[PDB]
Amino acid sequence: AKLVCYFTNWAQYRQGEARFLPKDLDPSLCTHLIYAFAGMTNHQLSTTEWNDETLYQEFNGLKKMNPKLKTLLAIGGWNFGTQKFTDMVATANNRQTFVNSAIRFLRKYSFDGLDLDWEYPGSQGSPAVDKERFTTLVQDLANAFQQEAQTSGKERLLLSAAVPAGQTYVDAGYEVDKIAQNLDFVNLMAYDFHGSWEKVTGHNSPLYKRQEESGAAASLNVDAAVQQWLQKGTPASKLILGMPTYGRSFTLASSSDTRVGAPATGSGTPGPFTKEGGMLAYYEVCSWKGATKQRIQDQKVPYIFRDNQWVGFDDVESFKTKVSYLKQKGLGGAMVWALDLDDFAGFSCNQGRYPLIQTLRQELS
Ligand SMILES: CC(=O)N[C@@H]1[C@@H](O)[C@H](O[C@@H]2O[C@H](CO)[C@@H](O)[C@H](O)[C@H]2NC(C)=O)[C@@H](CO)O[C@H]1O
Repeated sequence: AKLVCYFTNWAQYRQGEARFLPKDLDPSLCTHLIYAFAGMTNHQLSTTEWNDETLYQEFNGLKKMNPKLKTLLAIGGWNFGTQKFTDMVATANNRQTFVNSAIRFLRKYSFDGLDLDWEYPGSQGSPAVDKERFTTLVQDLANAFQQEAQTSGKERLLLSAAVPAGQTYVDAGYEVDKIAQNLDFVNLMAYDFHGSWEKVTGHNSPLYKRQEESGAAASLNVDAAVQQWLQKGTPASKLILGMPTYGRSFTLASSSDTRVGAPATGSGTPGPFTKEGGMLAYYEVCSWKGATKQRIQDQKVPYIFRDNQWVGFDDVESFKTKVSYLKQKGLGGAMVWALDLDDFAGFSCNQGRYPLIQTLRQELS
């Protein structure tokens, strides 16, 4: 099976021990390492950090310690927006500029493939035509990669994309049917289903729906998302179940009511290391003294709370489960976001190195 794990640029800036660099990457923990992120400048693939070139060298260097390992460069993300994307795909001449810069950029730093993270084709201010163009981008990259390998005699570069679990976004700009055939594999980011952007407490990545929960909110869970993509026409072998190594927090209305789906005034206060409201890294979560861990029967997932803070995350057991669901449905493997967010150096969870992801590696084989 495949174990796809994301590495992020900005992790290098975390203070204290939370600092993450390639040096902290275990070359054997995952089957595929993905670098987040790479930008675009003049329809061309280009770095985004002052020391990306040195990092690209380290990241891909791991392959000397494990030749079986595969690395891919990811372009986009949430903050990337859609402007630069929609532009690049509008005209075949700018599109071809990209396809070519891709092939050169990747071959220059030793990347085995490229991960497309357009969020999202035909959404967030993206013409409903981009849905079609995205397919064209996928097909173009696909052909170029197929051609290049034949004339260069090197291992064909890989092409994957990070797709959404959001019913809307899905039907909004993804020709599942078609793209699924030009992508080596599909990373379903089955997380962020619920968040501080809802005035009522919810869980980040829920496996199934709550017994007392329906309507459109019945789609907001892993299973639903997973069954969706499979039906739309994605062979399961090419479907990678993404899993979060972070959780989502809410500042409760009153420490009196902590019912999953309780009134929340807003996002949980920010963590000491990640420093972002409504978001907590696993290693920060398990740092809660006198917390109150709990589980959601319906949707096999925990969540702790202390006073007015309520954070829904995944722990070792919730990962064991999901890996199990994964296998059950016959999926191609698991995908994890993100490396730097697990307790990568066992400095606060008291569970060793990469607690969450190691559980994945174990169960997967
Ligand atoms: C492929 C993927 O997971 N894409 C999304 C991620 O980019 C996103 O991570 C968030 O990225 C922002 C910049 O792109 C960061 O500022 C932000 O801190 C970071 N948040 C987290 C929790 O890593 C994740 C998270 O929601 O969602 C993906 O859809």
